[PDB]
Amino acid sequence: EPREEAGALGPAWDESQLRSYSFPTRPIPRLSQSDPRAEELIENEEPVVLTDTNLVYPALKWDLEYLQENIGNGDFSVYSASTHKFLYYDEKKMANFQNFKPRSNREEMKFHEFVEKLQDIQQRGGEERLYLQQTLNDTVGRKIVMDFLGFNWNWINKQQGKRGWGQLTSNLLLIGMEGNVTPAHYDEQQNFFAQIKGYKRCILFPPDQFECLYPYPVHHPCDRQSQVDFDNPDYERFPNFQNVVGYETVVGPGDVLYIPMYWWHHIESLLNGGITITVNFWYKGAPTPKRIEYPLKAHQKVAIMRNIEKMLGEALGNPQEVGPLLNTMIKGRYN
Amino acid sequence: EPREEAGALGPAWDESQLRSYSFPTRPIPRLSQSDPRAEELIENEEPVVLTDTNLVYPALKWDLEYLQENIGNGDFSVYSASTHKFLYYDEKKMANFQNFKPRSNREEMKFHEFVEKLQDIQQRGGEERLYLQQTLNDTVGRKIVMDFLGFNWNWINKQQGKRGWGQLTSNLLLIGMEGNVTPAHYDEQQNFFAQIKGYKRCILFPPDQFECLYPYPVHHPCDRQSQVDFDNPDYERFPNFQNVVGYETVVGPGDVLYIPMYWWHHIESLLNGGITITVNFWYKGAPTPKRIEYPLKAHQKVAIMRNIEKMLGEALGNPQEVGPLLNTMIKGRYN
Ligand SMILES: CC1(C)c2ccccc2-c2ccc(C[C@@H](CC(=O)O)C(=O)C(=O)O)cc21
Ligand SMILES: CC1(C)c2ccccc2-c2ccc(C[C@@H](CC(=O)O)C(=O)C(=O)O)cc21
Ligand SMILES: [Zn+2]
Ligand SMILES: [Zn+2]
Repeated sequence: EPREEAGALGPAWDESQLRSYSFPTRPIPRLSQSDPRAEELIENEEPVVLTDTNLVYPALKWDLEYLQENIGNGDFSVYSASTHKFLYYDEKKMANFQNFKPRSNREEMKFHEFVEKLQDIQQRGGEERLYLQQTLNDTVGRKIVMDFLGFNWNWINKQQGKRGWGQLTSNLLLIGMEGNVTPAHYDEQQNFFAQIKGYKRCILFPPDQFECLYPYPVHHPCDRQSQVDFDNPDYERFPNFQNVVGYETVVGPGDVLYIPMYWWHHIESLLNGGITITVNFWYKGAPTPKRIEYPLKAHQKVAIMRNIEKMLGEALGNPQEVGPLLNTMIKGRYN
Repeated sequence: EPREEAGALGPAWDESQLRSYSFPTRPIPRLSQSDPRAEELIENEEPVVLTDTNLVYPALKWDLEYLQENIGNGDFSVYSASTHKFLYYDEKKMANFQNFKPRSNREEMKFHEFVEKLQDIQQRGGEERLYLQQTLNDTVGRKIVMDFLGFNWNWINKQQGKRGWGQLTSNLLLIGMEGNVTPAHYDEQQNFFAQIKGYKRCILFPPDQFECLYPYPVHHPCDRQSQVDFDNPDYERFPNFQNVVGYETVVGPGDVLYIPMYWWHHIESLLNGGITITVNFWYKGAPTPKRIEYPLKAHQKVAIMRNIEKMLGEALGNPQEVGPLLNTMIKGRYN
């Protein structure tokens, strides 16, 4: 259920702001960073929402006015879409599938241009949607650097150490419009997902639900995304989607969501909730141990499947032949 | 059609001695070793029957009386079966499938015992069937060694050289009863199949008909055999068997059939034709070239499929999990 804001300011959000879907869910635990149950969840690679990390405390004052003034004159990737679904695709793989036309057009622009185009849309009541997704880098201004340095690196660096993770790969600045949806997908990195402004509903699925979520081929641009349209699921093509069960939560300013590697996540900015701001923290997973302990984890089997698809594409000399060979291998033999 | 014996002795065989099957065939060419068309077939890894190699000329005098006297007192593997089908299975893999019970019982015995048990069956008109399949080795007697040395090693060694093949892996002595059938299977070696006594009908299928012949899993004891019962094909499980087309021939004394590596072959001793004797010559294929030339050959794709199945069994730690993972990989993704 919804949490209540301090000072009797009422519920920060209500259930009417959540999109409706076909599957059940149960809540992700919301715990204190000091709660040993939280440490045991992270250690066991299960999601948890940490409510008191102060991980991005200096950034909670961030809004568009503050950011436009201080974030500098770097280039910012901005994605557009006529729909509320922003497809998570890979431009590098778009050669393999010359018949895929993305619905999200990316445009590189300056931050003040992003704010203006967002203003124009609001002014003219248009229905276009935007989502800024830019990797924080050196070009940012001095006041943003100060805020960045003020993150709780003591806490997150200890986590990185305790879990044997690799190095911090990148920090994404995410600014979206209300109602924006990032479709279900999984990442090959560990993620601390730090909510700054507004509210995002996060629906996670464990890696062992690979069978119910039907990812695109590895060589397809939408690799690691679910093929299932959550708003109109085609149960004839994706029958096991009727067996999916999610882990759900709404994160607001100050919350940090641990999204374990290989865990599917569907992320939506709440309807009529205003703009949302998030910074995430991606870390390479711990290295694979020398002695493999059976039985394998679900995510290890996903890695095996990915590697098979990759090698088959290399050996055949064409990713388009992967599908035909795999069917040849199974039809009448393993089915 | 049937060939005619020299001296007006009539047709060596007639069509009534061939079992009836559901698929069409076209004949394998029967050519002289000196015919350049024969060399081009072998070079292109296509089957050909060579009629004048004299490859096993000294062995054409062989019969059970001569062999029992001179072949020595070694052990000979003899397979039995209540049916005319002798299943080509692997005892080493029988651990993976503890629910597979072979129909062919192997018994190790001396050659005179093989002849006697064959005599008893004939005497009592029983319906049991036998097939002797023993790798020629050192234990053979002096007169058989003399015959072996008298093979045409000049010709076959030149073939081995011209084709870049590896070394001769083994020579099998095959003695079967009329009507015996070795079900369709492929071998991972090059084979010169030298017919000595009696007549065998050989039905070959190219490697690109993998889809129509449904081999067992690689880890199954009957690896490399077709799952399809040629006498009663289950078209519901094996629908593409209705598209199979074979290459057919009957080899008699003096003929040599080149069975190229990875080519399926179904081999049957002719009905009411008496006992059959064959010696085959297995060679390791030429090494895979350093620069792979695309498009791949059909047999290279078969090798890829075999390797995928093998690696999946090793990685998962159990060959029984191969099937489930492959289905998970394809369902709703590549089909
Ligand atoms: C939707 C978008 C802007 C996008 C478009 C095109 C290519 C890639 C991406 C991409 C990658 C990550 C995110 C952040 C977050 C989802 C969220 O919060 O919306 C998430 O999935 C994660 O932290 O792992 C968002 C995006
Ligand atoms: C049927 C039999 C006796 C068998 C039983 C159990 C395990 C293995 C084998 C095996 C292997 C080879 C052959 C010879 C030939 C077929 C033929 O002429 O009958 C052939 O397939 C080939 O030369 O490649 C025959 C057999
Ligand atoms: Zn993600
Ligand atoms: Zn064979």
